[PDB]
Amino acid sequence: SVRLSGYCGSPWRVIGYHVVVWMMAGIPLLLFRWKPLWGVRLRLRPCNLAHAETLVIEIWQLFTVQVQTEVLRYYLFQGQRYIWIETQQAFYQVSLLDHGRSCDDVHRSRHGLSLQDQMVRKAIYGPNVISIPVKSYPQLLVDEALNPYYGFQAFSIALWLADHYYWYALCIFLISSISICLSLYKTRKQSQTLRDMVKLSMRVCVCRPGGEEEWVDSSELVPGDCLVLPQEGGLMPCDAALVAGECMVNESSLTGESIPVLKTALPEGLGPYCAETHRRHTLFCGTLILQARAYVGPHVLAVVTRTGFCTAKGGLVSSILHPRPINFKFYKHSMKFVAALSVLALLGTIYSIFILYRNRVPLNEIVIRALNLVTVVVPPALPAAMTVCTLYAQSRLRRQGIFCIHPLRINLGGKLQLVCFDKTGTLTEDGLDVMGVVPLKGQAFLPLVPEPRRLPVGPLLRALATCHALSRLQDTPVGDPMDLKMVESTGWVLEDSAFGTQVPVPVSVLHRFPFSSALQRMSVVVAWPGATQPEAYVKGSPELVAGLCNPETVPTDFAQMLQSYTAAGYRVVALASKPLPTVPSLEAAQQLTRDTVEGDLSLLGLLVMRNLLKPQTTPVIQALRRTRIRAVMVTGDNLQTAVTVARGCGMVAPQEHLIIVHATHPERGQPASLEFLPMESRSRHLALSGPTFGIIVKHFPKLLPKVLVQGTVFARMAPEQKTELVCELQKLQYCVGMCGDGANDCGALKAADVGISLSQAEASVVSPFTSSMASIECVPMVIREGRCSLDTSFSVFKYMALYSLTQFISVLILYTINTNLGDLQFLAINLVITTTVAVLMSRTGPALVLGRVRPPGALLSVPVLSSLLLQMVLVTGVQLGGYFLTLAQPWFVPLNRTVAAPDNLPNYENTVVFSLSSFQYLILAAAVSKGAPFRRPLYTNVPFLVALALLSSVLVGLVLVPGLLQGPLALRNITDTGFKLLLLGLVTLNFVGAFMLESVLDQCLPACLRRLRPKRASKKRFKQLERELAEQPWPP
Ligand SMILES: CC(C)CCC[C@@H](C)[C@H]1CC[C@H]2[C@@H]3CC=C4C[C@@H](OC(=O)CCC(=O)O)CC[C@]4(C)[C@H]3CC[C@]12C
Ligand code: ALF
Repeated sequence: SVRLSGYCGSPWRVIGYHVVVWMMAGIPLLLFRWKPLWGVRLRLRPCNLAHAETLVIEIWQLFTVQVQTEVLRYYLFQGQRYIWIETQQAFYQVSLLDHGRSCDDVHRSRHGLSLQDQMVRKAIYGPNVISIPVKSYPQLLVDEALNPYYGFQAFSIALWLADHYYWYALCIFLISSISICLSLYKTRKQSQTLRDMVKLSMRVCVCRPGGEEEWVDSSELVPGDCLVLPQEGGLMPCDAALVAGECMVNESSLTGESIPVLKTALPEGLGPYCAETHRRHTLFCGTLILQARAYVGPHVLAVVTRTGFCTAKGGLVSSILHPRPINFKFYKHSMKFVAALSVLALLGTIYSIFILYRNRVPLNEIVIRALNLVTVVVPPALPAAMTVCTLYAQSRLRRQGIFCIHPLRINLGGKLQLVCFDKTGTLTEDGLDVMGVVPLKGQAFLPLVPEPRRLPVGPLLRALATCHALSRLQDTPVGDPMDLKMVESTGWVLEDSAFGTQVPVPVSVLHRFPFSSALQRMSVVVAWPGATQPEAYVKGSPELVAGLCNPETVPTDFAQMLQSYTAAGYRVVALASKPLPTVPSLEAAQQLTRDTVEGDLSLLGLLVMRNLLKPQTTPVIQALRRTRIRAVMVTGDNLQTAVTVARGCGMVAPQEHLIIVHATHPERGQPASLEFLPMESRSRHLALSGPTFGIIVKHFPKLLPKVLVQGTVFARMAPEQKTELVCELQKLQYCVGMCGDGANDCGALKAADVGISLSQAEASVVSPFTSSMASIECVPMVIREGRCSLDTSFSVFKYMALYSLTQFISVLILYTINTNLGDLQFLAINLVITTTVAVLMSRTGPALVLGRVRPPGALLSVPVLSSLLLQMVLVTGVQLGGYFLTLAQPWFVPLNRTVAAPDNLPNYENTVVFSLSSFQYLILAAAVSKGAPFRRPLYTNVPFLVALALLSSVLVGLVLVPGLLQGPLALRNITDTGFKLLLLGLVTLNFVGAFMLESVLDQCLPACLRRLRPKRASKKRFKQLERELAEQPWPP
């Protein structure tokens, strides 16, 4: 639901709010950006909605929009207009102003729209542009640099500069600048992609009232305006309803289907016009009209219906710009994790205050010594690391051909638990391939002929090459893909309609009755030179055609062969012929009725057509089902063809039962009945239909979960029932992700948590993901990279936690002995080592196989916290060992406690602690990068391995080479070399210890975790249903 609230303006309250927020503190601003309702309530006085100058749109989410005027007083929410309807005293969207007008009104608006009315409709409906907002670089900076994170970073910069650590402040400024430039680049790239995608502006002629055709801009169209389409065609500027002629629209930009479409005129009547009912008569926005022709009148007319964000492209782009929140939260208990790690920072700050009180430090300096130690545990390179993870994920995906528009969907692509599929184009080849035609020799069937070219010239070959409705569109046949394929198999070329022999007289079409879905058959009138009389060829459903055929012509084995072909996934169409005593001429042929031609036929043969399975589909389905990711087929084809594809493409192993569930329609006096009829060739599937699924949704919402938990084949599903089913599967807490390609799928590719549009261009609005390949090989390529990304994010968070705690423990061990870490040593640690490593750690790709082990989803998980705590105990052990070992050395002399750093610094203690700590960082960085089973191993991204090698070598130089950078960094020059080798031995001990500890945890700890307290039950609803079914199977 939503809610509105008016806030009539007043300047005194506004200026009071501004001065209070600016003078008081940033904390009120922080709680405001966390609780904006209180902030907006304090800013301005509530008022009646008819007096508003500011709204509060709610979805509960909070948005603030401004009511503006031009009386017309309107506001734009998410780009959709809403206007002030005076009579109803409410804000009604503009998509609902004229919504509900009849086709007769659309036809009446054919004469156009007068300029005096066009100005009114342009005031109401606004400009006909999908205006992606343009934000200047200052606006972007105010967007990102006002984050409380960067506010705290600037506070820390000032805090350090007030301590004369200039180089560390420069370091923090440079890292925050890099983070801001990265965020700005990401945002600008997304906005540039969208603004490039939806940029169209042209000049289109407009039908003025009275017939004075006027040319105007494409940004000055209004619903109700009449638009004349160029005879040669062109890009379409706005949705429209055809009111004359036919069109050839290439709707790939809107629905991802590149095949030309026939768009006929609008059928008259008093039925209110619908964008879905009359979807054959509507020309959408952004679709490239190939060629349009006018049958009556000199020009083809379209009456605009939707302009701007109201259109189909406008709606999809409003969805892309303002995506709905993601339901599955990737980092669960992340706040509790950072709290369980901030308790450590608080304990350390207590120790700091205590030991600096004990060290007789000035209180004004104790406050700084504590605030610095607090700001150490806030890593300046956290946003940089996160956005670099997302950028690397996007780039790895784009490098294969998968084009993710907004990168936050990859993490969802990682934890997929269900994957739906189309069938035609996704699993099986897009176009039907004919297996051949079986001819008749008297009253018996002849062996199947794979090549119709080898058929001798006769009624069968002529029917194959002529009985169709193909038309040449720009020197290219267009029409039904089935008919086009059955034509190209014969080798004949279209030249009324005449056809030339492949290698044998041309064949002419005297008359043709168009195919009808209700009649499920079609007939034509065919004549050729040298023929005594024209012949009629009929193609349609074989059982219906055979009825019209002569009983003595139909073989007695017709039914058995038909059953054997149809149940095998083939699509068989019957071809029949009959002589016509009509004189060969176009005049008499045009008078033939369809009823006369259809009757009294002679069966020529059966044309068998197969839809082959792509070679890349079976391995993908097997590698999705051996990783326990359910695979479902949501198709709109037959149920037997779907079942045969699914059983062939690995969705149903030969030993898994598939129980076709059938729901009989509830007649008068009886309810709906579920009857289960199985099939003869996890452990049980169900193959619903479209009507059966609708019946089970309506009547039996109790037996619906046990149908969506084990149902595999969903055939005869209407384009809206695919979305129905995807939503119903999400209601069982599946992370379903659909992978379809055509125009039927684009309804569900939005509802699915990860939609992949199989065959696309560089990008499109149809679905979050796309792809530039034809096979479903891109579903594993998305799941693998989603797992790699969802694991890289955990690795980077863990490294930032470990690297902050290590630096904080180091600074504490130094504060205890009354030293600090210096000025250039902080710069080294937080820029050269840690930022480099954190931004190169995310570069290593995904694994090359899909594993049965799903990545974690919790940051507070006891593996993660046990790892952090054990790594930190080991690091603190190594640093305290180094310190307590530099004491026992003979050449040791303690520092001057009478002064604090950087005065007493350099000294031996700071030298030892920094030397160990700078290695601690690289060791934890290589210890948290775990390749198996999600990522490719560490050495397989040469930037990271070379970074680790160069930094380890440089630090070993610092430890071993005298005078090497020991002046700028202020490291005391240790003369002894045996103690240097002892420090390196302690470093290597920590290296081995960290790697061994991580291996021991990752291997053994899960077993003890299972044994100590096994999971009693799973929160997933589908998991509870799966257990309930394994205990007792539902369909008996
Ligand atoms: C002073 C020194 C020692 C600090 C080192 C910092 C660099 C190692 C970091 C800072 C930001 C990082 C960059 C941040 C983000 C990107 C992601 C990536 O960009 C793309 O994905 C290409 C986009 C496209 O072509 O579509 C390439 C690496 C790069 C520039 C990173 C490379 C390493 C950079 C330059
Ligand atoms: F086979 Al489809 F939508 F392409 F069901």
